[PDB]
Amino acid sequence: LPTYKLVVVGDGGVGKSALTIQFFQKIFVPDYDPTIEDSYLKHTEIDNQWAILDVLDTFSAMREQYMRTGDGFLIVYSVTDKASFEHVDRFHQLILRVKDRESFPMILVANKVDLMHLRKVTRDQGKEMATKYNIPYIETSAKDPPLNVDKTFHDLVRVIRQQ
Ligand SMILES: Nc1nc2c(ncn2[C@@H]2O[C@H](COP(=O)(O)OP(=O)(O)NP(=O)(O)O)[C@@H](O)[C@H]2O)c(=O)[nH]1
Ligand SMILES: [Mg+2]
Repeated sequence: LPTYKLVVVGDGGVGKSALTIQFFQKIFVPDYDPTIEDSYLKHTEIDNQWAILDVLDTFSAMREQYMRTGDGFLIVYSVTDKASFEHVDRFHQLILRVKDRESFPMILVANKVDLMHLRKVTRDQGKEMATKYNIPYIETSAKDPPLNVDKTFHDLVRVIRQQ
């Protein structure tokens, strides 16, 4: 029974926590930022193959353990936060250095696309960035009813399996 350690990274406020709690617990709780580090563990079936998903919602010995051991990374920015998108490169570079690899399983996640009037990063900008890194691109909303939240996590597992 394979365990996949997934790591969610990105700037403050982009929705790492909201995405994770939506995926594991199927709720959206506005302006909830966890008091303590919460680990996430669940059995789920992806393309008929069962897996344990072990997720870190990112000093911390825990963080750096997951950065080192992680099987795949979600790199999240918010479409309403241009800086968060500009900072994606820091996260991409950080991950490749820690894994000492030229590529590693990862998905670029453009979150908060429900806030349409506030969108500062276009679909095509996002897609062009993902292309530059040769990684998948997906748009999400953690807000109910959620968009692409299961697909995002399941797709990362698919990337890991198909490497
Ligand atoms: N409308 C909308 N709000 C969202 C979405 N995702 C997160 N939010 C909201 O944005 C705020 C910040 O989200 P949060 O999940 O805590 O972000 P974070 O990346 O975990 N922040 P941190 O790095 O500081 O832990 C919260 O108020 C949350 O409800 C989304 O898809 N749509
Ligand atoms: Mg958080």
